[PDB]
Amino acid sequence: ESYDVVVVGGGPVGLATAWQVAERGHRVLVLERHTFFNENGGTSGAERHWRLQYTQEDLFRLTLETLPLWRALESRCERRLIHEIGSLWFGDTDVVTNEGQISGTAAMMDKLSVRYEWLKATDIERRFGFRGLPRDYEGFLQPDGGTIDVRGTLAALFTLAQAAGATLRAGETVTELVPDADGVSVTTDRGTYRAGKVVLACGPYTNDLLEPLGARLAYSVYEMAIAAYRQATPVTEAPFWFAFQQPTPQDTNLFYGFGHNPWAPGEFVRCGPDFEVDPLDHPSAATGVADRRQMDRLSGWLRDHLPTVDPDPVRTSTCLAVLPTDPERQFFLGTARDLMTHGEKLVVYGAGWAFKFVPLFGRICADLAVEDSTAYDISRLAPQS
Ligand SMILES: *Cc1cc2c(cc1C)nc1c(=O)[nH]c(=O)nc-1n2C[C@H](O)[C@H](O)[C@H](O)COP(=O)(O)OP(=O)(O)OC[C@H]1O[C@@H](n2cnc3c(N)ncnc32)[C@H](O)[C@@H]1O
Ligand SMILES: O=C(O)c1ccccn1
Ligand code: NA
Repeated sequence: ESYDVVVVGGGPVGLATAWQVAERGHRVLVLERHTFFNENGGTSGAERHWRLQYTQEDLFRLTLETLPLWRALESRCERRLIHEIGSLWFGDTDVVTNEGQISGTAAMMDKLSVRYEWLKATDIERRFGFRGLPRDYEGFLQPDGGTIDVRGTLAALFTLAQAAGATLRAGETVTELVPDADGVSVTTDRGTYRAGKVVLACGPYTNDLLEPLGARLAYSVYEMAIAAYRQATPVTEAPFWFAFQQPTPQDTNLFYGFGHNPWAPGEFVRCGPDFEVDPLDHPSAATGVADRRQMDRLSGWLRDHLPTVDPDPVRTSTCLAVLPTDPERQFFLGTARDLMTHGEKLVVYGAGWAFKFVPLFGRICADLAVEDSTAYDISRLAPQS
């Protein structure tokens, strides 16, 4: 068979891309090795954080440009997907993390006229229920950030893509890509295809298809523990939070919580460590069982520092984080033009904290696949070998 665009991967980025390509009238196929809506990749769990604020100006401009794309998606599917519970960042204000740097981000919020409330340790403890914070911990609340309904977003994208004519095929694994001057040959475990262009939206598996073409992107894959905790004390404010700390010799020493869940039964909140440790050689090494040390660290930090939750988790899971190895890079998004001959026929989304960007990155991957250019400024994000 032949298509204008073949999308490898049916996670949120692949689905958003297919929606955008199909609604523009092009023939698109999505190939997903497992099932749509699976929780074995980078998109597990119910919640992700929406935030405006970024340490990097170009990415901050992109969140501001993505907000209307979320509102458009919400209107198309008749479901609110972002719930503005707040974005709370606190801790050591100078440490640089994969989340950003507090001090630099506050200066960027000042620059871009984005509102926030600055908080001292006593204010954080009083308002949000944290305890035992070091006296020099400080940060801010950005009240327009909040929580994204992951499963609602996926269902919306699936529905929109299919309604627009995309072919969504699960249980099929892409095993080889060979771009040439005339298009791209796609081989799977079930057959072969020709494509005008291919979009790689395959999460941690990107390098499997790039390495036979002589390319490899510099990302690391981490099997991160996520766990659900019962809210023990009712609270007035329950934002997303992220604790910025200096690393320890053993781990990155960062913790977060997705905050109040406005659509779910009960009163459970998800928290996790954000640890850049024990990168997987290959995603096939994932166990799908929350790492014991990560869980001891997470529950132990919550036990002391967020006693509004019961620190004995009611459920645990994993999620695969895919992050640039270079801390100066946040995302890989672009074509493979610089990576291989005929690489412009491969559009790649390759690493980062991207759920907040799903409507944007789908639109950009569609732009690159069908119009060979995008209006958005993503120069810095271009793929890195
Ligand atoms: C894991 C994680 C991520 C995360 C986060 C916290 C954790 C612990 N918090 C975030 C947040 O608060 N805000 C945010 O903006 N992002 C956050 N993230 C990141 C986000 O979850 C991921 O960036 C995003 O969900 C990734 O989506 P993407 O569509 O890129 O990737 P995926 O869900 O892994 O899907 C890829 C699919 O491809 C299929 N696959 C893989 N190989 C093949 C081949 N060869 N053939 C066919 N299909 C293939 C996979 O099965 C998968 O479904
Ligand atoms: O992008 C974010 O804001 C994010 C990423 C990882 C963990 C929590 N939040
Ligand atoms: Na509830």
